[PDB]
Amino acid sequence: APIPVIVNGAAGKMGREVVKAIAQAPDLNLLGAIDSSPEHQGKDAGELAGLSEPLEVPITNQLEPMLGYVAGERQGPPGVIVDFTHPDSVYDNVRSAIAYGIRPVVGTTGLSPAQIQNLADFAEKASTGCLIIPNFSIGMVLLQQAAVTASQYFDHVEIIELHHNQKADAPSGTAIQTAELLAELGKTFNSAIVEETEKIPGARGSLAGEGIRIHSVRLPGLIAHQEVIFGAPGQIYTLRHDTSDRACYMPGVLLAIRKVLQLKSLVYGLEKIL
Ligand SMILES: [Mg+2]
Repeated sequence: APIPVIVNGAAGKMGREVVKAIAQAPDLNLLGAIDSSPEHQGKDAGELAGLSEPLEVPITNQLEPMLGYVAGERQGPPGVIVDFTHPDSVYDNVRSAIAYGIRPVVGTTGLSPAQIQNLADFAEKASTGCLIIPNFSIGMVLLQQAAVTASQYFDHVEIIELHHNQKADAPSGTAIQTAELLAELGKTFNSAIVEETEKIPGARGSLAGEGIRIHSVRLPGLIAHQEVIFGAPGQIYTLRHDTSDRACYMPGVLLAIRKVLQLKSLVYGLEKIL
């Protein structure tokens, strides 16, 4: 009895992909594809995202009809909506799904902490599960969980993060998220056993909460990589995540879709279901 899944933002880039992966997944069944683009309207969702025989689903553009349709007891699992929609509409699409009882799986792009607070409230009151997901890559999130665990027994830790050299911001978003997570415990790391001298400014990286250091490397040849290094006497423990090309959200997306069924309220971060 596979899961019935709506994909909002269906004709979009990540959207097209997710449609593809749901087709390949037997325990997941696409009931409906939605997009704003008038140019993509009639087409079949499967065919459109590039595969062989077209499914039986056209790329319509009205949400509630499809929601109501889904929340009509299928006899199988509760229904899921995966959103990949422009920032404008994300809050309202999500809220609209929650209202109908349909579980949202959606990234944080387009959503402010205050809005998430509000969606949290709608979900608790609705007792409808919802996943807000800052990072979709499994490896990153296992790394994050593993680091959080380890931080309770190690007092010393540094983060090294390496990206392609076209990348403007430093440190990256993810290295900082990872630092917040570690620092949420209210434990201070890296307490000095010596007064340091910076012979050259910048050598020790940036300071990011509860004494944690982040170092940022930029070179061509890299894509996205992150390494967390925990130290103790006689001992080093290193968690690394490397990205090979930028289409590895998928297992996370599908994992979100499966795991949200277990939820009666909103959860921030995938590292919490895992
Ligand atoms: Mg980033």
